[PDB]
Amino acid sequence: VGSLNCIVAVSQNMGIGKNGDLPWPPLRNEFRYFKRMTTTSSVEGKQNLVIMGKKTWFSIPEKFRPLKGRINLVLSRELKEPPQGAHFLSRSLDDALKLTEQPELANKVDMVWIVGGSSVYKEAMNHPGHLKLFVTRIMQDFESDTFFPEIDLEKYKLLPEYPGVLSDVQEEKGIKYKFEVYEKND
Ligand SMILES: COc1cc(Cc2cnc(N)nc2N)cc(OC)c1OC
Ligand SMILES: COc1cc(Cc2cnc(N)nc2N)cc(OC)c1OC
Repeated sequence: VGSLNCIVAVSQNMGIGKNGDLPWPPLRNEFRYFKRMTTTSSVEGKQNLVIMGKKTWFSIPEKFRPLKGRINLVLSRELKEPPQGAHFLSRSLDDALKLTEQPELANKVDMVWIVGGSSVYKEAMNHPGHLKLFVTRIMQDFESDTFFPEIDLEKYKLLPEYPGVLSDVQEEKGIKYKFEVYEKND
């Protein structure tokens, strides 16, 4: 199995959702970046795995569920089988990463992308090991009810650039944003 990553878009007041919807108007090119990063696999004959909580799965419009060309795993203790359209279910992030060693996935999965929600990001960000965070900074405040956890800059280093990631300021629908990549190894 390859690298462990989180990917998120976040407003200036740390918002990542409002009642299960985007806090901001849809940004087409920002979503195209999410699809490219999460879908593109370095290794022949493997796909990347996306891991998400239950409320993040059901936030996705039905037409975009499952994320095509990626293996889709949902975290839940209440569900007893994967939701309609999903491929795998685990009770926790720790269990999911353990599954990734088992015979039905060990040779199938390249990179692992954690796509939400807040408590799933917090557990991944606070566990030891090598982890990257791909953070889109949406450069204004938007009303939110769910937030990204604190990034401890002691341990996460902001990289000076990264291949396939634009380093300058972007703008769609009058909203400025920029892409960043953070790396820890502890
Ligand atoms: C959980 O699935 C998706 C989540 C998002 C939100 C999102 C949007 N942008 C970035 N950089 N990260 C994110 N996590 C965007 C997506 O597609 C554009 C998803 O596929 C359906
Ligand atoms: C999956 O890509 C997403 C797109 C949108 C806005 C949106 C965009 N297009 C359509 N057809 N329906 C929508 N609700 C909203 C989303 O979440 C609320 C998405 O998932 C993160």
